Amino acid sequence: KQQRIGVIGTGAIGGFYGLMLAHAGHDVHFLLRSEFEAVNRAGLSLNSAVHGFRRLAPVQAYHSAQDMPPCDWLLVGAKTTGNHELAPLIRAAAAPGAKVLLLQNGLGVEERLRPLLPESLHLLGGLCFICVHRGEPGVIEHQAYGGVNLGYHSGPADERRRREIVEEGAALFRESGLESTAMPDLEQARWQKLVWNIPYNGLSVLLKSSTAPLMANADSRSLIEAIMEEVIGAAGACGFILPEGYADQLLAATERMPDYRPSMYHDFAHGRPLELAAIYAAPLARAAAAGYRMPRVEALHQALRFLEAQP
Amino acid sequence: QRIGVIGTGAIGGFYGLMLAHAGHDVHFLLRSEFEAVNRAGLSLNSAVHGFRRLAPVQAYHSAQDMPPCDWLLVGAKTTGNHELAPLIRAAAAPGAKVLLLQNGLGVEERLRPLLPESLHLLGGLCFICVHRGEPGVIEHQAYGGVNLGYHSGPADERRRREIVEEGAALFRESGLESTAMPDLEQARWQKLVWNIPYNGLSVLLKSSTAPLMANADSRSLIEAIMEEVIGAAGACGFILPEGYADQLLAATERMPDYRPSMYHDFAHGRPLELAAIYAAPLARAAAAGYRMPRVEALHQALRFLEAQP
Repeated sequence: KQQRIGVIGTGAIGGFYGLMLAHAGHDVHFLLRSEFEAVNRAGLSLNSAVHGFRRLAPVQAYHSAQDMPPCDWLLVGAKTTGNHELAPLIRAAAAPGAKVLLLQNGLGVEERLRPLLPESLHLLGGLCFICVHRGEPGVIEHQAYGGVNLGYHSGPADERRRREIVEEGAALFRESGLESTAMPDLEQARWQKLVWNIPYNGLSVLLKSSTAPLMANADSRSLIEAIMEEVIGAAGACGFILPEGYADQLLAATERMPDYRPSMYHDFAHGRPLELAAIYAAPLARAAAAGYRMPRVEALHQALRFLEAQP
Repeated sequence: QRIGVIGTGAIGGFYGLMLAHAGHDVHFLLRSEFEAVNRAGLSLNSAVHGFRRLAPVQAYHSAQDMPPCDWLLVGAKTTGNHELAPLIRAAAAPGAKVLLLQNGLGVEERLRPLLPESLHLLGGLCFICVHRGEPGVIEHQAYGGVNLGYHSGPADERRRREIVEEGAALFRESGLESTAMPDLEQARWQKLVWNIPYNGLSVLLKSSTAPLMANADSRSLIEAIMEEVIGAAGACGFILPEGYADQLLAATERMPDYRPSMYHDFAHGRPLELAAIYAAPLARAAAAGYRMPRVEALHQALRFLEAQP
């Protein structure tokens, strides 16, 4: 054990990164909200096209955060919908001055969790470009990618120490065989990830499709691109100019990608609440504050809200 | 005068029967359910006008068999208008009036090169909830009014107002609300404010009018789409009535749960009327330098859904 790592919320994201870190020799402890008794006896298994089959058995699984030991890094892989009840779990599992890394999508996530996080804890964001989902209980299906873009949000660190901490988190993933990048601007990096999540998550639910049919059809492809330009323009209006041709890079990488159902697709099929607040409502309100309209995203958001309310 | 119904669908059947029930001489052309009508007749189940039956009914299997008609009502889906052109020509009398009881934009101009220039081409915008039930049975749930406008033909401006008013009198004397519109293109834009949101969202959200109006998010979406259509119409010079969006929303609130034309078409595998209802007003708005992002996105999603198995 070089670093003790706690995983708050052990879904596909939390289980994957926690297992990859554990396979690198770190002491990883998994907090299970919904899957404890299954995962505890079965273990954690990884079906990965990138890294091959991996397994962690037995798992250091816990059903209550108080049972967990003080960890140096807390990785939150849970959905942003349960972030309001996250603070007592993090505080219960955190070693003094622990680093909290939200492996979560959307916008404004860290800012909404900080009020109830002790000032002595560092708060970081991690934007995961990864194709992963839950198969059988305790089994993790990894189809592609896995890179993590880390950014610092808040905490007791000065500017030099902030860069060192982000670099430290990136080294954890890199030594685990995962690509990872220290980002200089977490909020800019969150806008960059929205360019993929906003069209693909919502259209996969709305059109009940996956990435390959969405990219194959010419009309859905133009719709994705127009939505991407809305997010790019909303980011620009709020002060963040994204890389040139960023939409083309996302479109090109998604074509090469295997057929993938986004996490929101799985959420809707399993009846789980969709991450509309972080992925849609928050960027819509930020753009509205800057006087920038996102008509397709706003309509896509209204449709998803309708679909979630329908029987 | 003599009235022919080219394609006795839900629209043509309803308006043909109402005209015939008022004493007019109506001649129905049946293309795919001639067998059932030519015995039992045509029956109407109307929550407004009640139960009416036409028996016997002047039914024809071929447009060649029909007598020359002075009025030709066309109520079929716009996708088959090209195939319908020989039918209209065969049943048309000299100087006949062709009334396209069809939705969308640019419908008459796309049919005009296939019709003789001696014929008058009119548009009829039907604010009506109607669908085919049993063979020979027309189910009418609400409304039924027709707004008539002149498109093309040999008539001068004075003769154009007389012909539109003559057609409006046909329907009004049959017990239907009907208005003569001075601008057919403006009249088509105002009907698009309903068809564009309700027809597409009913397919996209797999919903009908009542659940779309009961949910606040779908209602906000419909209103935003309506404002895009109102803005695109104004960008092309046509000022729509004040509070027109709230007007349509109010009439949709009162009417019973309705599955639009496009919903039934998508469910039964029929090709959707995307060209006339979405592609044409989008291209017309683009030429006027006005964007309709929600309508464009809606059109793209519908085309995707149509291409899916």
